[PDB]
Amino acid sequence: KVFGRCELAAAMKRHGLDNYRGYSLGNWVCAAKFESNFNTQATNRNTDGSTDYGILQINSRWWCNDGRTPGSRNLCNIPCSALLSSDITASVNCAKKIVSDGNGMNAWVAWRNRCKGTDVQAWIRGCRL
Repeated sequence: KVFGRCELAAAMKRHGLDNYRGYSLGNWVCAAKFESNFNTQATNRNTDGSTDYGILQINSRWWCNDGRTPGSRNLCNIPCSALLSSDITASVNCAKKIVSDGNGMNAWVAWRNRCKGTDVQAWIRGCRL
């Protein structure tokens, strides 16, 4: 599924991400934009043998089981395939754990490079939330 911008913002707000750990909704929409371009099916294989899955590009070394990543630890207790769903619930629930893991949103490389320190409120422009 490819979400519209405001569509995703409303879904993220429904799932409690607005101001979660002090990160405004715009931060989360910006992260998704540059991690996956709002595509739930996005996947990216890393050189280290892990893969990043779904709308928030969650990594298979630590967070989900894809059964092909050496030394993996499945800390969200889900198959990585669950992160490729149309429903963002599993991704959001796992993202709440990640953002609490001692690095804030710096866990998402694209957020750090393209969102951090910017006017992220622009990402919810036009949205009726």
